[PDB]
Amino acid sequence: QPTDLYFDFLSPYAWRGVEMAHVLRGSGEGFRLRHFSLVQGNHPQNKDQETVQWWLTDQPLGAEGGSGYMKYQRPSLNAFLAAHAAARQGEEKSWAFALALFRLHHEDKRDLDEAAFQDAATRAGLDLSQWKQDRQDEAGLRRELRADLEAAAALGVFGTPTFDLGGGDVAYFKFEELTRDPQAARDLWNLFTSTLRSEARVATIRRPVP
Amino acid sequence: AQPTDLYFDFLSPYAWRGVEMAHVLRGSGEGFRLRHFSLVQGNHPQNKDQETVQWWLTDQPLGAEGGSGYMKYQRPSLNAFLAAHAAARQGEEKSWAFALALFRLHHEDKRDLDEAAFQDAATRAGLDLSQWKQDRQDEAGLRRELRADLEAAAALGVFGTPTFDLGGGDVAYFKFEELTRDPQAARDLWNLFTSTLRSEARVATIRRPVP
Repeated sequence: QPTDLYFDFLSPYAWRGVEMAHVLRGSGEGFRLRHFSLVQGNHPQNKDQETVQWWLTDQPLGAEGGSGYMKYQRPSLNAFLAAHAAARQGEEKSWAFALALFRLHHEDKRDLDEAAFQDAATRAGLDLSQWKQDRQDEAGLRRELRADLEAAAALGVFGTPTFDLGGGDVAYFKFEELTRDPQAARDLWNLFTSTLRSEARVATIRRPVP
Repeated sequence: AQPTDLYFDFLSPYAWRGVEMAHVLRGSGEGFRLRHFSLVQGNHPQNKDQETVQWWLTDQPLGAEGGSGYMKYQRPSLNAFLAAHAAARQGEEKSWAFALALFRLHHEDKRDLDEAAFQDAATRAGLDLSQWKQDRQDEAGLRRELRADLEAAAALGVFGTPTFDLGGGDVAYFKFEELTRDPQAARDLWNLFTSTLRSEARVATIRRPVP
């Protein structure tokens, strides 16, 4: 069973996690990409709530603003839906689109906007007619995304990237340096999985901020 | 020098486990220095989202009671810290002996952090009791020592216990659930922690959510 990897395109930490997981696939590690919304997770309506009160997937994609709007809500929702539309063309195209859009945003420093989604679709080699047709199915894409957001909420996910190894071992994995060299990625992953499988039951390793 | 600084609060069973692991590793070649960080001060509403500490545990009367919730641990934790500073005036080995004795009284025997516990920890640690009594009379000096620890912790951004400062800018909270005293298992656990903090990937956080 593949490790579930919860990500948000907004996050450079999620970017580095997905890059490392992509390299690790080449070494035999299985990953399934799933979505967690930082905007939803951080919403004041959801703070200290046992049940989610505000869902990203309930929000209209019209003009930004209005009551309860939070910064990066529209671009992150749009990016997630575009990624679900891409994933309707299969697993490899899903990875290719997600990696492309991450790199456009974090390496090329482009906004998560329509031009960036179109460019990510080109780089992923999507069937553009099928992709347009799926993006017209906004309601269906929202239902897919909500299922990811629900699964993340059941685990208590609070940041990106969060890895669910199975067996009850789930953790946020925040690192600062892009790690794409294969042996460096394998070593980093071994440290993560060793921490979560330790019989000491390590719950947190966390640097403060001086 | 080069020991790892270990910030703890007697209130915390996570701090207890961290101190027990470090204590057994002292025999495997690892140096550690015990320092204090107050969880009550860290979680005080007046210090919330403040870059400058606004409320110090060391400014509070010895007999003062905190408010409800976690703040109620103000009095036991302040008194426990000062008793530990008094013990540490008898040297490094007596300091570890007193700190471990008091941790074990609180977390293994389930005793309150109260005067009977401080006395029993002093006897269990083999302190010179007349010297300990004399040092405990120096309330102002013990408060100055504690305040210096709390200042060092605040400069690093310490927020939880146990927090280990490896030097070289590598500092982290290390929270684990299972008591780990076996020398072999403690070495394995510590190597996970130091490998995480020294990795060139610059790992900042590994953290389980709560389902």
